[PDB]
Amino acid sequence: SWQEKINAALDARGAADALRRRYPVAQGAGRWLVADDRQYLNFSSNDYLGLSHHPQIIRAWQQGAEQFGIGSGGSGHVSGYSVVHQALEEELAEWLGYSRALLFISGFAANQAVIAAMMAKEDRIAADRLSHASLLEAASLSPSQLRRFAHNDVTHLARLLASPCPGQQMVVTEGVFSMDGDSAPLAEIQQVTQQHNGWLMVDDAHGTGVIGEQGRGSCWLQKVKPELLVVTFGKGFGVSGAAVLCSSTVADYLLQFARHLIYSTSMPPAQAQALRASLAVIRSDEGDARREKLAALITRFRAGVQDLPFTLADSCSAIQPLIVGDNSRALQLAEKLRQQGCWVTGIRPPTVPAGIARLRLTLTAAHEMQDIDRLLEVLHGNG
Ligand SMILES: Cc1ncc(COP(=O)(O)O)c(CN[C@@H](C)C(=O)CCCCCC(=O)O)c1O
Ligand SMILES: [Mg+2]
Repeated sequence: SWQEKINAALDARGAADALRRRYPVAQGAGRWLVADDRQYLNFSSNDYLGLSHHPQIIRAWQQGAEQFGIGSGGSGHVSGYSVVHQALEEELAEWLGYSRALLFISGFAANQAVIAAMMAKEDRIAADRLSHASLLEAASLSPSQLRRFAHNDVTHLARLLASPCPGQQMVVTEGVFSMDGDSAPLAEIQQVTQQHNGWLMVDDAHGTGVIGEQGRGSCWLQKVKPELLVVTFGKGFGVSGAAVLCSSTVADYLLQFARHLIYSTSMPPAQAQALRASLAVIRSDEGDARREKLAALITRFRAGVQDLPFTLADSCSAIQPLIVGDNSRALQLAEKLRQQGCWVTGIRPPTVPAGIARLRLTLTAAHEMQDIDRLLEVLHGNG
């Protein structure tokens, strides 16, 4: 019965210490975390360039409310398509070298709407095995067939694309992977994708704004233009939302068939003004300064881990993992760090694969070398 169904499931999660509870925070983004009116250095957020508290971004969010009120009033297919929404999309499309952009309320929504609109039961989705849960979930629910290729294995991907297919195939991967921080062999991936008349879909949540010239992300940097690029704004951009970069025809296609775009309220125009300002910083000289400082900090942290008995879970991005060599995967070293002012976190399956529960540390440009020195200090010891 319903409650038995509920209760059992909850019981199974308990049994693996797979149980998640939220902790309420006063501040969760950027240099500092504030919890229980207790300040910690924050190594758990996704605010990679420290824009969540940029004065200009804050101001565009406030002024926009002054100008546009809050709610958009409806769907972009009725009276909810603001000129500010339009401008943001044009600016995004201009920035990344695409003909069109389409705003979504979230990255999760964008990925699922694309995969749902475009894939049919005859089709195939070849996705990296560590692709984000919104992609895999959706490809899973899709009536299309889903095949995963081993992480970054272009050989394997080739084998899956080569397999006789009744319909079309979509390759999907990430620019900067969620949990490991590594990148995908994009030029190599796109060439086998192309060889099989595939289309490539790249999710650059974790690279967008943070690498490449003008922070244009993983695809620009690597000289690849996937037919679909998803960019999401709740990380480096410091806000919320997402967009789908694509051609004019695919764009038109997505406007007809992507329910999340048709049957969902558009974002408040003021949120969109905030995103445009964020884009401005990211493409600005301040944008470069922030990217370079983040790189400086990564270097610093990474060199520091050399004198340490841990996993330098080879990452050049703001994401620096640490697999679990023991931890009521839930916590420690995690707590030790926490008690010492370094707010860190334990990431466990199903989010992570296997005996792979971990410390997913993230650096940001809001941090300072003395913050990193401390996290180094505390991983090393001191008290
Ligand atoms: C690669 C990637 N793509 C898309 C999205 C979704 O975009 P959105 O945030 O705008 O909807 C994210 C989210 N990454 C973050 C938000 C997570 O997936 C958090 C996972 C936390 C796991 C917690 C646990 O395992 O206990 C992302 O990591
Ligand atoms: Mg994620």
